[PDB]
Amino acid sequence: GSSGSSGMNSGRPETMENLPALYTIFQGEVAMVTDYGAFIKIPGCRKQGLVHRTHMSSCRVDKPSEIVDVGDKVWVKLIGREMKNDRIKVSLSMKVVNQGTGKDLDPNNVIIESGPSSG
Repeated sequence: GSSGSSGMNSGRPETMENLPALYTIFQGEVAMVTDYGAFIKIPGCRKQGLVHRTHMSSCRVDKPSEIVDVGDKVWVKLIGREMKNDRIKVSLSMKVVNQGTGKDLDPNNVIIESGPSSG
């Protein structure tokens, strides 16, 4: 059989570190829709993340306010989480996460990084 530990710490309280880990995949619902992205609510958290229009959809995005709507549940993956004593910023992506199963589509996490490219 496979030798290895499964779990030692069961159940977790509500601490400042409620948000998911980096590059973590989860299912959330849209709470706000903007022409520059949409806000998603994470299950078992305190803060919400924003999904830029560029990430809202891989292909060209002209009207992100038509792609999603408050009440719709979709799969998102954390691309960048920053917590400051002055403010907390959370960035989520969808163009790198499926909508039928929620499986990771970009296990590389290179696109999320502002890199050089053609056209």
